[PDB]
Amino acid sequence: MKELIRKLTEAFGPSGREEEVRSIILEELEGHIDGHRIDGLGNLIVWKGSGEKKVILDAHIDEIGVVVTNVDDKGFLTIEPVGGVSPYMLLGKRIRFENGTIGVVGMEGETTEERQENVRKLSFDKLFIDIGANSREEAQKMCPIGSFGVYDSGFVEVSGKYVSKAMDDRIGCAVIVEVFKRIKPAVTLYGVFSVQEEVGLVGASVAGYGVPADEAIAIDVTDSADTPKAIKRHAMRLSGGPALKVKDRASISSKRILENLIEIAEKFDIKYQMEVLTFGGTNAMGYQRTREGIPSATVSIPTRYVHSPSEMIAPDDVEATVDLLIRYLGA
Amino acid sequence: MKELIRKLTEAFGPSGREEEVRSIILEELEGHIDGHRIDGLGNLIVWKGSGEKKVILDAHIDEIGVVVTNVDDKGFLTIEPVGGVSPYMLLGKRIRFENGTIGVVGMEGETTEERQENVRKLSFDKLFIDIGANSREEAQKMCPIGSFGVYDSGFVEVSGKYVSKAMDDRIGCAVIVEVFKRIKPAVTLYGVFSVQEEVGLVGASVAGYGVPADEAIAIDVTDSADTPKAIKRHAMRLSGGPALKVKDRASISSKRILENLIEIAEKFDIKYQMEVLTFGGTNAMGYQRTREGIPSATVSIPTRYVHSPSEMIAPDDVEATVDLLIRYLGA
Amino acid sequence: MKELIRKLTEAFGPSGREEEVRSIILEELEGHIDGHRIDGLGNLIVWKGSGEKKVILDAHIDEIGVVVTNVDDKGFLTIEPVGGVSPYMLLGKRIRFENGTIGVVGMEGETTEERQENVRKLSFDKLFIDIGANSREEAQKMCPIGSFGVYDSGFVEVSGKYVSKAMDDRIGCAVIVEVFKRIKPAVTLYGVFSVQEEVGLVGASVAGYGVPADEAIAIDVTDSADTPKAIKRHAMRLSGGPALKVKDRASISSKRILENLIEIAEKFDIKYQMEVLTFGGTNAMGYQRTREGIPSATVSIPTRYVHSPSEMIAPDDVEATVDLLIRYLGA
Ligand SMILES: [Co+2]
Ligand SMILES: [Co+2]
Ligand SMILES: [Co+2]
Ligand SMILES: [O-]
Ligand SMILES: [Zn+2]
Ligand SMILES: [Zn+2]
Ligand SMILES: [Zn+2]
Repeated sequence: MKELIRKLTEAFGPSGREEEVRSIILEELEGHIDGHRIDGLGNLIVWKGSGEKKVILDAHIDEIGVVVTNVDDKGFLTIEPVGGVSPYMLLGKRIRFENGTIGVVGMEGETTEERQENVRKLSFDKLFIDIGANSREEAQKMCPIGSFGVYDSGFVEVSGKYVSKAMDDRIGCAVIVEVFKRIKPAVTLYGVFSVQEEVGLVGASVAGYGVPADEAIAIDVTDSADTPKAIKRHAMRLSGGPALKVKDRASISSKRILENLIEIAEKFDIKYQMEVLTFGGTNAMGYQRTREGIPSATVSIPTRYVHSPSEMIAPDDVEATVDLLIRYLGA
Repeated sequence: MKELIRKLTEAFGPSGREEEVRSIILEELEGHIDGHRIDGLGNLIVWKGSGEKKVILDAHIDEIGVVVTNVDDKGFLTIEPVGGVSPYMLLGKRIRFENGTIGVVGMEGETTEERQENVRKLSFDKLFIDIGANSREEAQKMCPIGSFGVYDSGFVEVSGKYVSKAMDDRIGCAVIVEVFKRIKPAVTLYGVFSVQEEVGLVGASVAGYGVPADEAIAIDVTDSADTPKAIKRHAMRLSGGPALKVKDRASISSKRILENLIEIAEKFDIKYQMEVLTFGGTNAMGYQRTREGIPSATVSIPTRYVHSPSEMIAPDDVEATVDLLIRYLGA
Repeated sequence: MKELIRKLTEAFGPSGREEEVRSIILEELEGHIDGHRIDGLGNLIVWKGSGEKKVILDAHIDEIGVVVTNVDDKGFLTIEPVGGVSPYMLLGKRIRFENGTIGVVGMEGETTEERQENVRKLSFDKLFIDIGANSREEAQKMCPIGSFGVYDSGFVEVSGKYVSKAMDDRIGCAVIVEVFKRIKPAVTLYGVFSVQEEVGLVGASVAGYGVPADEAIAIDVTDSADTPKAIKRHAMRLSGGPALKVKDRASISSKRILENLIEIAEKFDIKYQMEVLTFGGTNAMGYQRTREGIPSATVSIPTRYVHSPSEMIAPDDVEATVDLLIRYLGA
């Protein structure tokens, strides 16, 4: 699963421009699905099996990123975040744009005091991107207004942990791909690789409309609060297993689905942990609100450094999540 | 109505765990409804009558509460709010958990100065719950992560006012139950006792999907701004009658429905008042946004001390609201 | 001892209005004392035994509470604390008055911003009580200026701990009652159930005047600093035994009395702990200052959440305190 995670996390797919990730997922799934379709927003919907119970597994294919909002007379670019990227994570960083351009992020400040003030209350209004242009006309040919970019950052193994950009949520995508590669479903299994989660759960608010699901399980990251002075009210930690989300700020998981998964994990000796997240949301909200309501839950991968260019997971948690879903859904 | 209000407000039903309330409502409605169903999120839908016009009356069955998010080595619990609970309403209060456990809420602060600082900017990060455990393992067996709780508070009559927890929205549940118990409907009357209003209108955003309603009327509490130095821009007061909601922050009521109700009130000499609420929302928003749009309004019970353990209503307003709905919807 | 603690902690007795508590104590002591008197301030003084050494055991019968200071045109009350009640412990709470009236505590604030300002610097000037009255005349008939109240809160066992209002100092009263029920005194034992400790040690500043005591031991609560981020400079804890008070802000205990009790505890294998308290005072100061000076000490019950409606003690500490006093004073 290491090379699948490397390929998915390094692929380009900020919210709204997820094509490249979608096509990689399809190539990994061919031979392991019975059919697929792509809807009008770009959600990829795959299926395997013909059981009477119908289940969605959802992971989002978009990552946070930036979009160019303006260009000045010297060729520098101004940007707007795409999803929840902190300007502090961009200082001194490089951005890779959809067309392959690399840009360097710099900060304004006409005096040393101004620079101190700006970093104290950093905002995207004080950042700019340098793509090497020498004029506005040159920059507009290179990377015009509306161009999307992501962190220029890739995958590395760090003493047994995996680190990359976009673990949120290419790690959930990898989980679902591996489930389809291995499972003999007892259900009709739908895999939804949904768009634009980071800008408001857009894809998953419609992807279930045309899927006759009885249940929906979102796979996403959660806060691994096991670093120095981490968030004290979060219990989730690396190597504690899949985290069964009781609640975050966007949904309360179905009690029945959580109980089913707890029963599966205890029966098959899969380590797991319970999750309450005090901020944030996942695509389970979109399925709950679809049509007459699809009962939904989230199973989370504990992740350190979420929304940074160096998100970190423990591979044993990812393998245990795959095992849990196969045991819950497979024949 | 008094014993119905006592039973409903004292029942256990924080958002996501409303089963106890749903079951009491079904028992009270036996002999007064033509049929019912429970959907996949837990919304209870009941119906009576067969008229051409189809009307939903909605009340939410959830109350605000707390959920356990972590446990420390000495057996103390940390919590997260479920809905809009202020940490100031929890200090020195007791919490009743689903499994019957009682816990005492305490506040951190290693010096007298830290305690003063903490109460000035109180947050859930500075609260803990003591359930009498002496270790992490004892507490995990007693009240683990993901356990839900509500105020340990019950019903009392205060010189002719009624005071309890969860008037929001067990008083609206009581209104609708009493309408079904009394009414000979001229409409097809659907009663929706919906889940998870306090965590984002979840239940009512789907309960209408499978109900062919021409109108929906939510019954919920509103701010009785008749206490000392109450919110000056709110006009609503106890004993002013049902409050007809023109607007709050989640919906504008249908003008036609409001006009219909005003006509009924004037024809039958029912006291009523108009409402504009400068914060907050109700399930009318969910029905308005269902399918091609269900025209919706809210009729509110004036309530003092909303989201405290001592919410207060005037029984005459409750009786007038029942009268208004029976006159509007009955033969 | 459980039912005695339940009855004493639930009884009504704010400072100045302790009659009901005094009457319960006198009834419990019937058959176990040789005589008693009630002095002009209301202190109850009892005695048993005939030995040469005369020892006072003191506990105060008052608890903190509130008193009505004014009534407005709409029947709402304003209050003043009786003793050290924090306004933060009153928000959303109910008050039980001497005549049985229940009132609900609310807070002023004409805008959402004013409400936020008010809770950041809460004072009794921003609180009011609602007793259900609709006019000043009605409220003055129900609960006029000068009416006293206490928390509407009662006793509950929480996994082997006892929780109630007024552990301070009904637990000390229970200790001394149980000593008198069991002891065969080697001293002449005087029991003083003093009034008005919480408003300045008033009762115990005079109850010793007419008692020819050689020693005085006050029994009162102290801070059990074993909760999350408790007061770091307090060592006392639940289940560490009676706490022998070296000093607090009102007195330094007699070194000879503390040494006597330590010798007893070691001889009879009774668990105990030493106390230094960085704020607060007890009735030991009143006996120390009586006439030519009565050597005095305090033995404290570790208590969590002091001056809240949910004070918490460990029953084993209370039993050990009774044992200690019987071994020290009895045949
Ligand atoms: Co994200
Ligand atoms: Co509410
Ligand atoms: Co005190
Ligand atoms: O996310
Ligand atoms: Zn995500
Ligand atoms: Zn409500
Ligand atoms: Zn005391």
